[PDB]
Amino acid sequence: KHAIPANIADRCLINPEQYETKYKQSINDPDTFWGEQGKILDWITPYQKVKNTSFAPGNVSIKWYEDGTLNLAANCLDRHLQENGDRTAIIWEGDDTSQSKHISYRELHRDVCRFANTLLDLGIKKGDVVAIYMPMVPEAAVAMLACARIGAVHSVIFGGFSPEAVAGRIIDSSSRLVITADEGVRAGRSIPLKKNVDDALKNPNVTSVEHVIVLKRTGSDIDWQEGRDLWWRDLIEKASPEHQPEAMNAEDPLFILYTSGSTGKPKGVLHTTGGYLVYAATTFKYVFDYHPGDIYWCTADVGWVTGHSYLLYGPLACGATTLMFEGVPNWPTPARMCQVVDKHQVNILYTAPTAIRALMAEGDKAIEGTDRSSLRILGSVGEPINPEAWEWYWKKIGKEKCPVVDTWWQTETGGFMITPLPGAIELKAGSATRPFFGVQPALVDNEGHPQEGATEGNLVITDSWPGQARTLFGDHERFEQTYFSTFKNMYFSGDGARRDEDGYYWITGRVDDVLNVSGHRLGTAEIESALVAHPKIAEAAVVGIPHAIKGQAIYAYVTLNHGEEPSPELYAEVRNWVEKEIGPLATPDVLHWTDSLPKTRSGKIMRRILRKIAAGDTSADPGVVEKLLEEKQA
Ligand SMILES: CCCOP(=O)(O)OC[C@H]1O[C@@H](n2cnc3c(N)ncnc32)[C@H](O)[C@@H]1O
Repeated sequence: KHAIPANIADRCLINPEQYETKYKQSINDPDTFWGEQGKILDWITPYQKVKNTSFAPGNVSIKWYEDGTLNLAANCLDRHLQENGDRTAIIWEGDDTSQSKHISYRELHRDVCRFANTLLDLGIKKGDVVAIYMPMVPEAAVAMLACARIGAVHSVIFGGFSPEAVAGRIIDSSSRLVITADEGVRAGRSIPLKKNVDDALKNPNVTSVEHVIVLKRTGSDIDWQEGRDLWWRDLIEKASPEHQPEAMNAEDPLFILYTSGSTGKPKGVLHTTGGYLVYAATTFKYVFDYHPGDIYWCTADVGWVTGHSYLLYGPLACGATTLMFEGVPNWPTPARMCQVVDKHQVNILYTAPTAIRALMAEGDKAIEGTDRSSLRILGSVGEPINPEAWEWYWKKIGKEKCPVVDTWWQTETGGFMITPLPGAIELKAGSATRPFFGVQPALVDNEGHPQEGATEGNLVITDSWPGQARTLFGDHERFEQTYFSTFKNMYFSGDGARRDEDGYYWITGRVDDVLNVSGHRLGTAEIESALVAHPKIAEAAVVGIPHAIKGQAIYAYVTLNHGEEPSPELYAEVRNWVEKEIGPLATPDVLHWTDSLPKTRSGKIMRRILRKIAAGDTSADPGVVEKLLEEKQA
């Protein structure tokens, strides 16, 4: 156990007693609790209703603050202007540290109004989907907030997706517009963003895209399509800086994020406005102990939900200064992350176990010539953190003075679900600890029976909370199928967890067929598809194996079409194929050439033995197992 340090005790917004009192009210009386807590936002017309939700088959319906109206952008910008207009809303640090920016709330608001008008002039309307395929530059934020201001529904696509992966997202969502940049700048190198867009839009099934707006980030030679392609600067300069935000309903859709699942291709996890923003704002405030003047840095990409809730929306609703970093924590040197901390006097740092492990492998090279004294709070997200990593992070980065908040949540959950509160809860290395206000977790066996006491099982949430995803885009029936059918009347997270004698949770990872690779959520089925699309590949089974930096690696058992021979040319080729289908993020670390896939007489693939064998673990046609072991050895 780590005791709460005096300095945090002295300033904390929530102490142990307040966590107990608030947690208990949040469950016993959600309506008074979230009715009061909803006031963290400005409302145009006030809500009367608060909680109005159901996990019942086939009547899954999630509504929060439903008769209320509000604007996300007014809450994240306009309302801070009068008294804090001059406050820095975003600190931008470039890949190249010679390049930085302090954007004030007033500056940010002005550009958001301009871009809101640019979108409106382009014919974009409330409800339209807007694809954003951007690097980590302040214009992505501007684009996201402008979509929100006018009630367009934005769909941010992570910069590292391949042209094929971008096309799929645009096709599913029917995006009317793509907003991108000429190139991205990362670790001295360029991502060819706009080129990738070009390639995407050549897909014949892409039919909805009217225009591409392009930010001139590097000024590289790019192909231009006259009429379709527009420059960011050209358009924004033309636009009025004046814009009045109209009222959106609490349940007006806000964004879609394509998210990997146990079966099929990624689906558009849908979030609405009111409950989402309230949940984002509240979790940020309390979990990071946010006080005016705290300089906050979340290291997550804007193309993931952590970048949505905890780089942008939570921070800006609360009036915080939030830092956006264009680069990677270990470039030019492993000390970079701490140089950024030092340079911008970061007080709250929130990052990924994959990063921590990466800096850890380098030792004191990660902290060398740095100070780190400005830091008060650390945070970790996206994957289980091993105690040793947690210890190194606490000791080396936080100098043994900083609570570490290990925040468990998901894209589908909008905000933090199980998390320490730095002034309320005593820490255990590797534990996400206790549930947040409004959150009712439970552990059930594979049959659905609640497990009591210290125990493990399938992690479910037994009632709704405000930040919960409301649906899957254009497919509410699959939303129910996916999350509310395995354990009736419950939200199934897809994770396993254990609870200890203290009521602390230890999240042990996906129990479905979803991987965590360098903190990216990937379905095994989608990699298998990408593999099988290759004209030389008959059959593939993909499993995860432990990995000291990535957490899990992708290990692919591959069966070639009859008459095909493996080679070293083919190994790299197949890898490059998956990188083309999805992105570098999905490239398999290992390709296991085999004709010995273990199938039931019924045709089922024995995926448990594959998993065990792939992990260096040595104890219809039974003799395939033995052939698989030899092949592994070789
Ligand atoms: C939260 C931002 C990432 O959102 P995604 O929707 O991409 O991933 C959610 C999944 O990431 C893992 N995960 C996330 N945080 C933790 C965590 N703190 N501990 C263990 N596993 C975690 C859990 O397996 C979960 O089902």
